[PDB]
Amino acid sequence: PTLNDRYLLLHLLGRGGFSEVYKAFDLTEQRYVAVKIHQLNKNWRDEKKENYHKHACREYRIHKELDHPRIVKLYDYFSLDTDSFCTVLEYCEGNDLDFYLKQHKLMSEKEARSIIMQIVNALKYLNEIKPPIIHYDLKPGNILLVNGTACGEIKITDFGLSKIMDDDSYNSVDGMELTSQGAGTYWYLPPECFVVGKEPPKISNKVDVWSVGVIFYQCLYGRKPFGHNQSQQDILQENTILKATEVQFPPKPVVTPEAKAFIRRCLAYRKEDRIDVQQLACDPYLLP
Ligand SMILES: Nc1ncnc2c1ncn2[C@@H]1O[C@H](COP(=O)(O)OP(=O)(O)OP(O)(O)=S)[C@@H](O)[C@H]1O
Repeated sequence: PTLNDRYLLLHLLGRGGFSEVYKAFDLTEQRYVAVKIHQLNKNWRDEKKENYHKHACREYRIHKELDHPRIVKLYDYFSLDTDSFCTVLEYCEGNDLDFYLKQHKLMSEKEARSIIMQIVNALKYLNEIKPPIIHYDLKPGNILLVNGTACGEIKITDFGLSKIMDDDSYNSVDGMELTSQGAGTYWYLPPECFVVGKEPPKISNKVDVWSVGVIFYQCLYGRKPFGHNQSQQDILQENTILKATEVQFPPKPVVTPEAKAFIRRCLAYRKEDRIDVQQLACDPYLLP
């Protein structure tokens, strides 16, 4: 059942919110790929059609140019009718870290560290690239365990909320104005992102550092460090992330105090006290 004159569709892999993902065989390259067929809507008409389209096309143009083994590769885009289009991706086996933590609750430190070093290498690449990127949505749902194991390989994905640190937007003194305040998953976002006032927050790649701290903590203890049993609307109501001034560690399971010291470096409340991605990428804890 072939698409774009190459793209022979084999079977379903999964469903997104408004998409279906098929395993396909790329007849020209002669490799297996994932075709994600985006299907909207017939009754959103006009306004919500085009800003869903440009959100998708924006993500596509960021993600297309990324070439690194710890980031899922994006091969192609093409439209079908007016109300649907496809993106074509590197075919990845296994499930994601969110699913893994549902089955197995937590993991070992050696395993949790194995994942974090890999994530950090992706972040180092995103901060070496042609205008640097903040991957604003780092979370277990966007970390694929491609070998089906925690000790094995991982890759990151989903640049829908990702901010571009170009010269118009960003400088190293101030950082960049937060574009779309309220977006993203609040457990993995830092305190500065929740301040509401006259002017929007100023952010940098230090929001990804906070995410890494939270994700690592979650892998070790099987619980999130802030707002564990709280919805998104609860987090905002209670300002639980603005109160996240000191991170506590349950006595079980045992983690090294070097691991705990690493988490405190990543989860520094005040962004000026927090290490940036460059400094995270040469953190002593992560040295082989
Ligand atoms: N590169 C890939 N390789 C294999 N399977 C994939 C790949 N990308 C997506 N899938 C499958 O598609 C399912 C959901 O697609 P995702 O795009 O990850 O979800 P989503 O972000 O909610 O989708 P939206 O809402 O349309 S952006 C996953 O559970 C996978 O099984």
